Amino acid sequence: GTSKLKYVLQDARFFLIKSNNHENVSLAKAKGVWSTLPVNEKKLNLAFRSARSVILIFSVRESGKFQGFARLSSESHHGGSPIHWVLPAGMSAKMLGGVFKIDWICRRELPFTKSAHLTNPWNEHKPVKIGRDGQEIELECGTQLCLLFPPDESIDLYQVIHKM
Repeated sequence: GTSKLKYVLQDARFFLIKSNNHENVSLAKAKGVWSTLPVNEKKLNLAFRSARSVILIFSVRESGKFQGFARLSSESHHGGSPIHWVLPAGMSAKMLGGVFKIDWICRRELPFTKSAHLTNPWNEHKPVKIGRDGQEIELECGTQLCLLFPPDESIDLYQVIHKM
């Protein structure tokens, strides 16, 4: 049912995440962590302190799909165990230094073909699949986008609902 999921998403903020490789999304799905560039890191930290939930919606560049979505459980943190990200060509470990803990809500794919009817009012009403890394998604558009994902039987919402 969607009651639990709609409760998680009430008054949520939503951010598109674009990763240049599948391998970092695989790592993030197993371990429940994410790191991003400093501009977006500052944005997500601000959003985490202000919003009831902050949802990251993941899409790998050129995949034609979203790979899932997750909810911040902490602000970024430096000085923890070093995540062994596969670093893109022009990026260093210090640039992905801040580590957010995330709880995945869905780790299944959603093709762009199934979200073609949704447009993001905060990105000039372009289809929600269009956007740069960190593009914030307006509340109703991001809620509907999250509801399009199929149910993930590997996920238990209880842990998220409990720490809210």
